[PDB]
Amino acid sequence: MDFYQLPGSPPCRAVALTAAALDIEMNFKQVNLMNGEHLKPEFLKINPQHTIPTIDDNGFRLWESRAIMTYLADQYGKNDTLYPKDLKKRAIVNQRLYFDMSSLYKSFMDYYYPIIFMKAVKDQAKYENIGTALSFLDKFLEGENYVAGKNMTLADLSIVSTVSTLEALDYDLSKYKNVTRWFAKIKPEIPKYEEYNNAGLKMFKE
Amino acid sequence: MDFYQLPGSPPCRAVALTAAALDIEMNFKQVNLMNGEHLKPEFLKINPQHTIPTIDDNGFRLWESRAIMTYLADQYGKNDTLYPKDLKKRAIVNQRLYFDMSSLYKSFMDYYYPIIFMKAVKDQAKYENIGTALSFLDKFLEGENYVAGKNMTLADLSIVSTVSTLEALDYDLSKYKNVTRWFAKIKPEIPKYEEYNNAGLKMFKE
Repeated sequence: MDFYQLPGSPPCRAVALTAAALDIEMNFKQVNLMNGEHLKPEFLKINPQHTIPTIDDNGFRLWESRAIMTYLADQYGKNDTLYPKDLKKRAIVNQRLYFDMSSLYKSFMDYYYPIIFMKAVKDQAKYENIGTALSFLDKFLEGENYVAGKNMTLADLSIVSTVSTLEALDYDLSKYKNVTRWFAKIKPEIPKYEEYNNAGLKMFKE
Repeated sequence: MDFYQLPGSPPCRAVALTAAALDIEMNFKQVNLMNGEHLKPEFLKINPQHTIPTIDDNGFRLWESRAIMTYLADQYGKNDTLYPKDLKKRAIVNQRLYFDMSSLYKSFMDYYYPIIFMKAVKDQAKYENIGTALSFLDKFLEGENYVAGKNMTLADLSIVSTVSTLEALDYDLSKYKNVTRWFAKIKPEIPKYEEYNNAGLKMFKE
């Protein structure tokens, strides 16, 4: 399996953490210079034509991180708990994955992408949208050990890829007491969290 | 099964079309006056506390239209084709569902919600985002009968709930030749399309 990725990208780290939690080896490919000038057409035809992350699983090309995550869980997961077969439990994981995309990651990108990439001036309205998303996450976690069920699921892995980036960027999570409790308890439970998520945060800590 | 819905809402119609395609009866509930003054607390406690659509399936509460759709397909679908069990085919349906949410429906709402609801002035930048999303959809449909596989799937039903709304609002689809071909061929194949989608477009045609 080839894994086209950027180490700092939260969705890439979400997929990397999923592969680690499933004990899946992937051949990591770095898509840094894929937009640089003078790359051969033969090299361009191998590049993912859509978004990063993309996997190539024996010819099966798949983009969209959360679709990759549920594909890996079912195709390669030994047990149930990361993406339960039970339809009600699975539905809640799916629900939380849509929330992760449309609220949490969206708010992260809306605020930090203009700043980090374009060196733009902070948008206070977009900044508050992070807190709005985090307030929803905090409510999901009230009285819960995990974000979408009684065990760690794919939704924990996808959400942690963004929440850990927020903390790496000095966003204070303390007032989201359930988010803080969950984030502290989840990191030691995530296989190879340091290798496949924390290490890729370095660009943000800088 | 109770179905908390608004007839004009594309995500509500996507769920309604899914239930029809699966031959699922639902008890439709209209959430019109749920924000009106002087509704009893006993009535408010039954109201969905999150977003519309919401189903209540024998006590199991589920919001997020695309999570509802995949839940209904697996829990109540007699056959495979609407949401194939095959993991690669299922992954592509899931991928297209995320696209539907994050590009197609997002672009529809960004442009039409301020206009329709707040009577706001048109945003030309947001208008062009619809064409951008439709251009991606048109590419997915190149050489294809359906948006996410060799048969009609949940992704066709979710996407048609927004594409049909665009046409009802006099958005011209002709230049998206694959979207136009797909839209024309899909409507006669969708069970009870008239009852559960076309009828709810009336507010937009007006």
